[PDB]
Amino acid sequence: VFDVGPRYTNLSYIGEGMVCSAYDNLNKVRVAIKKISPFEHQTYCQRTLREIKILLRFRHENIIGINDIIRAPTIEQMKDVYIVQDLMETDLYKLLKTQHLSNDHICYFLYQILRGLKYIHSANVLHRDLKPSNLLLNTTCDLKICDFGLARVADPDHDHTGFLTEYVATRWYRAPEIMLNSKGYTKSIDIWSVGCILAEMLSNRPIFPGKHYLDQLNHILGILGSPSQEDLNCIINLKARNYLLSLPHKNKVPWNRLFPNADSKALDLLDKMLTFNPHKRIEVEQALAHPYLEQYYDPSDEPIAEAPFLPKEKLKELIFEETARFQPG
Ligand SMILES: Cc1cccc(Nc2nc(Nc3ccc(CC(=O)O)cc3)ncc2C(N)=O)c1
Repeated sequence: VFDVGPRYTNLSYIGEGMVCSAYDNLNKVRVAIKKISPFEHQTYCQRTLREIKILLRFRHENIIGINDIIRAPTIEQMKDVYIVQDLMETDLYKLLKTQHLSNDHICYFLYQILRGLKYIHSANVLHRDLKPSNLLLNTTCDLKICDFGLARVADPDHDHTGFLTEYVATRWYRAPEIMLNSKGYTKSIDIWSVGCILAEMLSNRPIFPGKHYLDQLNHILGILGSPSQEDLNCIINLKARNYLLSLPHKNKVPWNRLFPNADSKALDLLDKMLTFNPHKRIEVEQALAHPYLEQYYDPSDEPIAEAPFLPKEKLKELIFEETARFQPG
């Protein structure tokens, strides 16, 4: 049951709440709708409150926006919530598992990813779950970052934690520091993902397909090779450092080897993005200004945010209030 009033008609399943494609009789165009009703499960409401707030605040060409939201007129009657967004032709995930991207395509995709990330980060926000399935693409290959479900506000000061700390974000694109002593409250956590995403656009397959928590880590050290003495020193947590030391030595696999068909500049940037020590990992602005993206880099055309961005009763009430602007009057 997809009850989205009269304005939106001609429904049809799209993916998995439930996402469908409807025609906007008011905009003479088609759009996508996402049905959400996790209210029962508190462990699924704050994620809806976060994204809505972050997505309405954000305004960027490379970031998906909310064109409209649907819900009951009263908090009592409000059950399901319908978020409406622009309908894209596909995503990086489906494209990677069927198409071969040319160097020019990779360059453009990388640029659009970083351009929007720059805005996200400029608003002191971390995406934390960037990956192909979260990058929508239209027929002309324009890219848009989506799903700020796990996004948070940067909090570098309180990013340290013990060894083997549970993490939600997709395993394959998790930064090595996450399985060691990082809680994921630093902007470098997003650059690492963009990194993994680059490698994937090069060989059409995830770079570090870990099978489990540690498998992700041992899969990373496989290419980068054992972390240097300096990088380890940075790590203070005894449990974490001793694990890296217990591990056998691993040589570094040369990028020009994993992707001999890649572009040297791109590989040079891939190197900066996939750095074991987060503190030395390149920044988004430094990535946009990298020689690889030289034909696109334009700081004046790369907007930044204008300013830095619960019981089972408040979340519903809060979400209800955050969705009022889309109600008549
Ligand atoms: C499958 C799925 C899962 C989660 C969200 C969407 N939603 C969206 N889907 C599209 N087009 C879209 C339609 C189909 C696919 C996969 C395929 O090739 O069949 C990928 C993207 N465009 C925008 C959104 C959006 N704004 O949410 C689609």
